[PDB]
Amino acid sequence: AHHHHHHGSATRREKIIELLLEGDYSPSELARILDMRGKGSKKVILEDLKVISKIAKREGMVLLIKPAQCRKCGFVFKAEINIPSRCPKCKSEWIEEPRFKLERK
Repeated sequence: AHHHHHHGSATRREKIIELLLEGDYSPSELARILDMRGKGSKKVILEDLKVISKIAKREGMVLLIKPAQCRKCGFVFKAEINIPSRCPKCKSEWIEEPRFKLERK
């Protein structure tokens, strides 16, 4: 009545490029749709984006990243990959996370 399925490192990356073509999801949201286990979803998915960005430009596809911002002062920061723990200009730890999308041309 019940069937067991095996999860690998090569298919799990193929699944990231499968949901992100129909909609837009944040690094923590790309952890909710799967198994979380313990801690380590933000830095693991962001290093997975560095491996996808090199293959995605070779397949003739463009990835659009939305600019990260400070929600307390209104100050707008340039679109980034790896995340800062503190702001270089102000002092606020209230930064909004960038959005990753795949577009076919």
